[PDB]
Amino acid sequence: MKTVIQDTADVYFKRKSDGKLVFTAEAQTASFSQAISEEKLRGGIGNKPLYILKSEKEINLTVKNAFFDLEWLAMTQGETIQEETKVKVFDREHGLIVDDTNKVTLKGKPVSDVTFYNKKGLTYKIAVSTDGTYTIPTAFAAAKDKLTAVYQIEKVGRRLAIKASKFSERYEVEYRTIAYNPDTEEVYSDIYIQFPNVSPSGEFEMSLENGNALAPEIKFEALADTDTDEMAVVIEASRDE
Amino acid sequence: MKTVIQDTADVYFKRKSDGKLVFTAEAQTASFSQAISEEKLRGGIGNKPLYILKSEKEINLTVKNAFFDLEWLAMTQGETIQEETKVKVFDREHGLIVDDTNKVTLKGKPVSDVTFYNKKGLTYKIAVSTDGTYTIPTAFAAAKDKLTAVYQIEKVGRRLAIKASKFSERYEVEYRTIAYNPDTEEVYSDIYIQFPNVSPSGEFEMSLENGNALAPEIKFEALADTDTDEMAVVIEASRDE
Amino acid sequence: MKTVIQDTADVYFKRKSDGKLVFTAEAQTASFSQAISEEKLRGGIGNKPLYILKSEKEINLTVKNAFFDLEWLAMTQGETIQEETKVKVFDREHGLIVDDTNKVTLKGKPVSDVTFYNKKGLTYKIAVSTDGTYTIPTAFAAAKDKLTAVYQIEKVGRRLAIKASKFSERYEVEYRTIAYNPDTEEVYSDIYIQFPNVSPSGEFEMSLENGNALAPEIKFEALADTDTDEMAVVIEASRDE
Amino acid sequence: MKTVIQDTADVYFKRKSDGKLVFTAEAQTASFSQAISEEKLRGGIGNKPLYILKSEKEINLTVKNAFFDLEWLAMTQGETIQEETKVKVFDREHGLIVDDTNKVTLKGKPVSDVTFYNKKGLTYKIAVSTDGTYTIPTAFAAAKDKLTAVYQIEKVGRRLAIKASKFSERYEVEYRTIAYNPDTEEVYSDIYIQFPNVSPSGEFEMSLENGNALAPEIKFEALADTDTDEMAVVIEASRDE
Amino acid sequence: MKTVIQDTADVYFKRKSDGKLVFTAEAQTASFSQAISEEKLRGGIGNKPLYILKSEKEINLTVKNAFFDLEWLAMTQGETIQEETKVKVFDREHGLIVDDTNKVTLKGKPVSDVTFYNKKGLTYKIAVSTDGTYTIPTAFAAAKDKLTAVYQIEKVGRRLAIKASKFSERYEVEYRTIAYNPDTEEVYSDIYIQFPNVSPSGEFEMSLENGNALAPEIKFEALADTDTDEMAVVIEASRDE
Amino acid sequence: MKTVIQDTADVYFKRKSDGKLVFTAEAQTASFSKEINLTVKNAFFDLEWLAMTQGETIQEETKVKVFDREHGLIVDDTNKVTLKGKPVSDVTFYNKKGLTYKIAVSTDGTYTIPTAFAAAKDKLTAVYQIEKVGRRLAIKASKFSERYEVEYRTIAYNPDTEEVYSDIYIQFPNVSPSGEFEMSLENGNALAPEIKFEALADTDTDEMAVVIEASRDE
Amino acid sequence: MKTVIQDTADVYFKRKSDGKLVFTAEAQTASFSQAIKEINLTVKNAFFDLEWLAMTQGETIQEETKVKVFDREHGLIVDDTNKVTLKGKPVSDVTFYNKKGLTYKIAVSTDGTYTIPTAFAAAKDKLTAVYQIEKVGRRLAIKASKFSERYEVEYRTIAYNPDTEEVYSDIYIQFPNVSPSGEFEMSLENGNALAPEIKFEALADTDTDEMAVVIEASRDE
Amino acid sequence: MKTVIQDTADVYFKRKSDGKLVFTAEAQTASFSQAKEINLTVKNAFFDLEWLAMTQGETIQEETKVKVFDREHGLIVDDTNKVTLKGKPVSDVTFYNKKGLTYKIAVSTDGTYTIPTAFAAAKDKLTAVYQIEKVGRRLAIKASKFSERYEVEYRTIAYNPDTEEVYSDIYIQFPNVSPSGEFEMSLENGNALAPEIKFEALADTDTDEMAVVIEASRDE
Repeated sequence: MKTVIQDTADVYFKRKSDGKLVFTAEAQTASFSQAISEEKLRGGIGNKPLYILKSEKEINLTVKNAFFDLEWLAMTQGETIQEETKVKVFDREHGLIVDDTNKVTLKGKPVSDVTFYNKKGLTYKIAVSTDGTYTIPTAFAAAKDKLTAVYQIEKVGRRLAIKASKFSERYEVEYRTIAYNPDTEEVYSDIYIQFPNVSPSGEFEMSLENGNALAPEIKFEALADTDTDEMAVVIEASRDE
Repeated sequence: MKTVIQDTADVYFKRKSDGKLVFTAEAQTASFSQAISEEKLRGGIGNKPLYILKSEKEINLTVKNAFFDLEWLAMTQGETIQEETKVKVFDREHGLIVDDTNKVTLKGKPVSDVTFYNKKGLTYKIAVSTDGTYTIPTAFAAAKDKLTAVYQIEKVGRRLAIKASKFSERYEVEYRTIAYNPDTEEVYSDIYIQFPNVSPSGEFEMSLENGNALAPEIKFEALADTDTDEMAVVIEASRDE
Repeated sequence: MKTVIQDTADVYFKRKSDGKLVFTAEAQTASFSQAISEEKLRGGIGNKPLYILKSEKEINLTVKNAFFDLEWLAMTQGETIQEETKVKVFDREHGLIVDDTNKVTLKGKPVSDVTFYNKKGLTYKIAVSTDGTYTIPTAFAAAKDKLTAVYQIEKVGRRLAIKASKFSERYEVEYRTIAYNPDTEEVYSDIYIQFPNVSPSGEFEMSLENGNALAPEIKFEALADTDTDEMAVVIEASRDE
Repeated sequence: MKTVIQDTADVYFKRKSDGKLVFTAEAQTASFSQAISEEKLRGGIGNKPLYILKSEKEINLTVKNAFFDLEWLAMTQGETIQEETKVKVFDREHGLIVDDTNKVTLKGKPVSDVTFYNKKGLTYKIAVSTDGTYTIPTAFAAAKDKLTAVYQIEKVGRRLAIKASKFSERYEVEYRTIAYNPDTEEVYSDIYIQFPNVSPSGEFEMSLENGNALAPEIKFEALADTDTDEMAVVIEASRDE
Repeated sequence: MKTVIQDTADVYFKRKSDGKLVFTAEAQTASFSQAISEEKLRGGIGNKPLYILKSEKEINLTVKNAFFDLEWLAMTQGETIQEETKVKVFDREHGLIVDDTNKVTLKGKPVSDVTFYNKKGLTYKIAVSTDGTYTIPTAFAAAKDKLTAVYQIEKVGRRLAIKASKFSERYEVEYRTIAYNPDTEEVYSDIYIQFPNVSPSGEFEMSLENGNALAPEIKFEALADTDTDEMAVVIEASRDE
Repeated sequence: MKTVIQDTADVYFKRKSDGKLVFTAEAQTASFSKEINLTVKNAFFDLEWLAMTQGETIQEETKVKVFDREHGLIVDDTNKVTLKGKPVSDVTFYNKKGLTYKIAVSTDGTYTIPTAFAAAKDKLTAVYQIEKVGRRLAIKASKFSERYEVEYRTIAYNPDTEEVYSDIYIQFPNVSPSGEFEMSLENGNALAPEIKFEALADTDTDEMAVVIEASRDE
Repeated sequence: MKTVIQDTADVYFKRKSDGKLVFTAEAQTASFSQAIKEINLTVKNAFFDLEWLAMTQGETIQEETKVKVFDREHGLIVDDTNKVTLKGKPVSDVTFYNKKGLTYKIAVSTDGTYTIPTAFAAAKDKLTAVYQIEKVGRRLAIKASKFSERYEVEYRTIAYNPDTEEVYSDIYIQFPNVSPSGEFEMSLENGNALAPEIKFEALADTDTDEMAVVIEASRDE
Repeated sequence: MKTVIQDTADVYFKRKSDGKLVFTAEAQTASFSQAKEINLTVKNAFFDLEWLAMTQGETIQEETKVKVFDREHGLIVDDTNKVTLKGKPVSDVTFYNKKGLTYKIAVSTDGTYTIPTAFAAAKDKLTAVYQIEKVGRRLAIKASKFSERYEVEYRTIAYNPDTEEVYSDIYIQFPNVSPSGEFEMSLENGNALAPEIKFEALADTDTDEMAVVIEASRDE
């Protein structure tokens, strides 16, 4: 029976050496494409007419999200998110006290507190690299513009390194959506698409624009299962049985 | 004369194998394209183009309906839908309350490993329990907390398998549309386009978006007739004859 | 003097063999584009003379109309339009009611066999009966139910066959537009673009989607004249002379 | 000092053959782009990089105006416009009423073979008559009907020829723009960009859109000056002169 | 925990040779991309791949700011901004009136020839007259006419030079953006994306269009680090630690 | 009946003295050209291919001499540094200036580089020879008496339904290896060794090569 | 066994007479060929070094001497008195070129100023000048005969196992009694590395009569 | 110390009879081969007539009257079967129609000609070929003969692989060299010419040397 489809699909992943499913209920695009490549043999007086064919099939998958999760990053660059790692990053402060005192103070932790970037222009150009308790400026004052101290701070958190590692680990994917019977405006079927033995592709793009949701997008590529030569299965389950 | 077309086309497919005929009165897109390989002959001073070399005349067809029907996308992939088969699908349970004994109770019939998610984003990997009662570790969560569960269940439905196989089935296609008279606003002509000896080339594309119609797409490739070297005919019938 | 051009040119096509004139005063788009082959004479310190090698010139034309005419289809596939040709086209009938003796009445004039569909979806194929009344099996349909019928009828009209033979003939093409005086917005001059030796090209996309006009598009591509070594001429004729 | 740029540039062109100056104060787009590529040397067991070779460079320029003049077209071809040329163009007369004697009167001066169209789309092809009155067959149109005529006339104007063996001339370009202070909202600096030894690339597009404007494009590719090896210089002056 | 990102990032730089921490906190776009390519060896009867060889990664960075600085274009090049340089630029003076004795008064200080433009279009090349006035001929403009003058003049300001030179210096880029909790709205963690060895390459683009937001665009390519064999590190630092 | 030929040919080699069935499943080229010549170009590397062009057997479990380096050593302190290898012949320690110092180290190396030239900061790089086990082939100028028999196999496809239809066997009795050989190692590209043979007429049936088209459906 | 070769071969040299190993690093091309019996060797390195050219040619690389080279001065403006100065130290006749392409040849002047005839160029005109210059540096010479040295050569390569992707074999090729030939090609193309070429001819030894040996080893040994 | 070379030479040639420096080239290839014979081959990317007259002999003659072909394409015949030309011919006029035929006529007092009625009708198009006079340089390729010798200079720059600066300048000097007779001038479609010059290097008549290789330094 003909049905209509008017919504996206819940996406489920699974790793084919363990479990560790990564479910997703907030999704915006679940795309599944198929293409066939053809090589041809030609010859003749009238034209090159086509004689015989050679063929091969490919299946591609694409998932676009609405939230940001670091586990989606770990799929395309297969490694482990190392928890409780101490890391080294930057920080800033923009003006604390008056500029003409021959003594200024800072707060919280210094590590080579350099590039003081004072005044409306020019940096420190000195890079005092001194971490006592209160750092003393020098030379002229050029008072009442800013301080603009740039730090270097050590904190703790997760990590994920990107290296040329040649990930060799497979996945199983499932898409689930609903279909509507266009006579009573009730649901009729659950449409599932199952991909066994898929592989994560290396194509990626992450852009943080001015104002918008990030919307992470990942891509895959489906290969044939070794035992049963299948690539994707479409299933139309009914809700009366 | 110069007519106006402001509507889609009704399509008809007839299988030349046994007898079948399938039509549409609700299509959303009917398209017909032609591609020809053209190169140039280049000559003397300035590399002037003089003659054009043409070959490889191909014709492609594109049909996009407004409903989802499993019999229609089984044409572009040569197989048979196995009705009334059992399969394994994914299932998710939300809103579970844990008592003071670190005990949780599930409802349903899991068949695979059970994965639990907490409110922070951590994973638990318990196996199946006989009586549907699980003991969450104390560090994972405490009393009066909420957890969600993911598992697998079994269902009965239809099943289509996408493989790497040769279809080799042929059809005859007909498009019909209407064309108005621009200076009288009455229907003037009926335009028919006929394709004999077409084949179902595989370039399937399926995209499920966030709150949008699906409009499934099927593509075909038209091949020359072996009796009158035709690939498509165009007919315009006037209602005044 | 500088002017402002805000309009679409009227187009004129003339076949170079006989002199058939096909024009359009209803165009939406008319453009032409140029391309060239560029390379460098370079290499580093030794090849310090860097020079731009320019060779090969390409000129392409595209015209998009707003009405539909079959002469544009006949131009790109060199073939005369057959007129008053008897052909066979599909025709369907909706909403037929089964009587007591399981006999339905068809008011059409079929040529091929008749196919009957019911409301749940099946198919009954029967041969033609002279009186126009067909018996119906008891299992397929019941009394006072609804059915539909599909057959083929005979109609007359124009025809045009798309064969696997490349087109012929060359066309002279002309674009005409007008330009405006900037300071006092009056008409200043007429601008003509002429192409004396131009061949058609096969790039067709006849998409008939619901709710949208057709807007046919035709593509030409230019070759050098054998006497004047020209491809296009641009003429600016003032309206006061 | 950080600035804010919000206008286009004034563009100055100079020809390095005679000393012409072509300037534009109504520009709509002025852009320049860069591109660099490098090669690396590798060897040994494991093709580890051992050296970084010289990096090459290329610069492209694009200019888009808001007016139209034949000089911008003469620049990209290198062919001089020819004043007072006698050309043959097309013309069309509408709404011609036949008399009871099957004769029409033409108010123009037809030169080529005249073409007549009627309200059904039929064509008649009749040579030029001396007295301006023609004879129309009774099968074409009856008395008191409407016909349209297409023919050719002679006109006078200016001529530009786009040949296949003329790519010429070398130029020198300058861009000027302004830059604002982001604190006091006053104009702070004047920015000049100088390109010596440029060559006009052949990339032309004239799109006569429905409505809209023309906005011609002109494209250049930059070379290196022989005396001082420079390709483009950027000068940031200030309002302190 | 899954979060939401809706803002751009800070793009701290730091050269390795000498510490010059270059700052920007008013960015408009910060993007990071990765691509993977691979090669294979073919074999016997079936042209199946035998073993893998030559798989590579490549990471690209793109930064788009909102302000404009000349120390942001000196990063792509390898030259230096030379202060206090005397340069030659064009200048234009509109609306000069020719007096009764065919002379025009000049208010500027040319250092080259003066070009005069009339109201239809023409040229006149005269040399610098030390008196300050110029004698326009009789056939150019008679009296009470408006002319335009174009010179070359002198100015002092900063002067960059875009050459074909060696780009060597490598940088350490770092991004920072904050993420929000979907359930209750406050920041949950900070996201850092530290590239550890980057090399100036790719391209540049300065598009001066008649709206606003020049938005200078810069790109980089990230190469593998020597000591740790890393390319990019993604860090999520929670605000509760 | 007409058929299409697509793929390579598996090559089988067999000596006429006693013969070992050295075979190939992955080859890139199998050509064939009164005289008949044969060329076989592989995709892997096995030492037996170059054991046929030269008449001399492989000698397993030999004892040979080879060079080895240890680049990346810096003097710890005082005067010199010690190795970690097991050298057989003398050692050649030298670095940074393109000049050498030759010595035969008993247990450790100790000598000064003109005081301020290299004392504890300028690292030295050394090279020597060691002892190793493995295989061996010697390319002499004798023992050129051997005969071989080769066979090519490929498949043919039906031009109307596209399944396999027949097998093509090209058999060459009494072939002999010829004297051209070239192994070139370059960066980033595979080896693909090439083996050349020349056919000759058999002394019994006067035949040089036989083409066999064996149908699948019989 | 079925192994795959993917890269080049490390090259080692030895001199028969005294013993001096000049090679410890990477290479670009290593090859040896058999033709009817003759064996030839080809080695292409990645860096140019004059010690390699001292092997293919029989001549000691001459050290610091006085040599005559060429120098070119680009851009000279003719003054009012047609007297052009030079920033160099010409030794022989100085040559001048104009924009059209004519040539002038004038003997050196100790004052440093050269007069320009009116037929060539006027004042404020651009000219180019070339002259001879002496210099200091190394030197090598190519003579006619007397190639009188012999060498020992060794190539080493790593061979991979296609099933598990770990290194399996360390192949070596040893060449005793090899002599440098008279073949030498040196192409200074545009925008590419030179990759200098050294060619060798192999001959049989006396004690073992082995023209060249090929050795295959393993990693479990 | 090991270097890297990435660029071409700055080849100079000088003669011995008079010794004119007519070679200051920006070449694309400058290669030297040895087999005891030594060969040189140099490819520039430009065109100079003085590059020739070196492989050949003789000299470039100046301001000599010549005779070359010229075509006028697209002549329209009037109603009275007359065709009018524009240029000035001196040998003959040959006419071609659009059907593949040929017609001939000699020079007349005026450009007006009388086309035969069987050739073409009125309002047709023809093309014409004839000969005109021009003045310019002229090089003659005679048979055999040789009277010239030369000296050759190749200059390139080396690089330090670790510092990326110029370390040494490599000079290759060729004493007495004689021009060869090998030449290939192919004018393909949409490609540069890149003329080729080959030589033959002999031993020095005094110092008994063929080629000299010199490595200068920037640490002088």
